[PDB]
Amino acid sequence: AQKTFKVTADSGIHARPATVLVQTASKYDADVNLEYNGKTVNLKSIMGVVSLGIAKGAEITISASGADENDALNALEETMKSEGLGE
Repeated sequence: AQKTFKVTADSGIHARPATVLVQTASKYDADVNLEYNGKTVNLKSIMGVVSLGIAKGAEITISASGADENDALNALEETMKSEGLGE
């Protein structure tokens, strides 16, 4: 269970988008983590994503590993298409 998302947001993946994601994966008990700059941070880490400082024109690798790992990856996906944080 995992999917590569494209980062094309203007602000990037800072705290604002890190709070929208931590809320989605939060409902899922699966351990979904994002990948950026060779650093895998837990999707439930708003302060940990700030250290990455993602911006527009970048790539990220997500991977759900737990019980409903498949339900979590598609959950954050529809959230990225609702506002337009990545595809």
